[PDB]
Amino acid sequence: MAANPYERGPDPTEASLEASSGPFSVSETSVSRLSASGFGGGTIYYPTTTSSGTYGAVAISPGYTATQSSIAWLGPRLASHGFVVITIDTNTTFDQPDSRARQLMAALNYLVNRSSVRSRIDSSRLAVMGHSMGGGGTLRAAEDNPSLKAAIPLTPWHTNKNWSSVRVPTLIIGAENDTIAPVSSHAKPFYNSLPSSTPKAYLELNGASHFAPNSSNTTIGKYSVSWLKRFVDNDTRYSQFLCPAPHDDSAISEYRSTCPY
Ligand code: NA
Ligand code: NA
Repeated sequence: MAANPYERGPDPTEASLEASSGPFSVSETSVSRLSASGFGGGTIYYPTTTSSGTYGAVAISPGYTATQSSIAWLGPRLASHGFVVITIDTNTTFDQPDSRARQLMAALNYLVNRSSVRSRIDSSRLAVMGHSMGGGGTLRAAEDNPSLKAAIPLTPWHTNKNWSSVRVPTLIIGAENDTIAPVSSHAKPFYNSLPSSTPKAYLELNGASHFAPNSSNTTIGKYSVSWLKRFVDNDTRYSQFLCPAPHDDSAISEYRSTCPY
C-alpha cells in the first residue's frame, strides 16, 4: 500500500497531464440557484469511481458579467484526475471579488454537507479556483480560510494588492498580454506579496489574453492538476512537474548545481 492514503490514479506523466482527460471517468449533477444557499447554483463534476476512496473538492468562480459557461471546461478536466469540482454561478454577475470569495466557501460548504456526492468528498481537503474577479475572490478566500489546501487564481483581478497573510499554497496564472487585469498591476503584485514561507508559484501564459482561461488550455490544465494533486492530495508524485530537476530522470540518482546559469 502507498504510504500516502490520498494518492489516486497511476503515476503521472507529462502526456497524461497534457491530455484532455485524466484516468477517471466523470459524471455530473447540478444544484439550482434556489437550492444553493449563499451562491447562484452550479454544476458538480465528480469521478464516477468511489472504490479507491474519497477525493478532495474544488470550487471554481467565474468573473465579472460571466457565468459558469466561461469556466465549464475545468470541471471535467480536473474531475477526471480525481477531484469533486463545482463550477458556480454567482448571486449576481456583477458581484465583486470579496463577495465571490464568500460564495466559493458557501459552495464548498454545500458540497461537503448537502450535495448528493458529499460521501465522495474528504471534507478536510478543499481548494478554491477562479477567473478574473473570481480569481481575486480566490485570493480573499485563501486569506480568510487558512484551512484550505490550495488556491489557484486565474488571470486574477482585485483592487487589494497585498496578500502577505495568505498561508494557503497558491498558484497564480497570469496572461502575458492581459489588458483587463494587467499582470504588472494584478497577477505579479499579488504573487510578490505572498509570503515566501508559503508554497507558491507564478505561471505566465505566453502571448495570452485575459480570456485564455475560458477555453481548453493544455498549460492551465497541466499545472492546475499538478498543483491540486501536490497540495490537496499531498501527492509528491507531482513535484516533478512543479519543480523539475534532472534527477527526475530515472538514470540520474542525484543532481546538484549552482543554477541558474
Ligand atoms: Na441561491
Ligand atoms: Na547561479
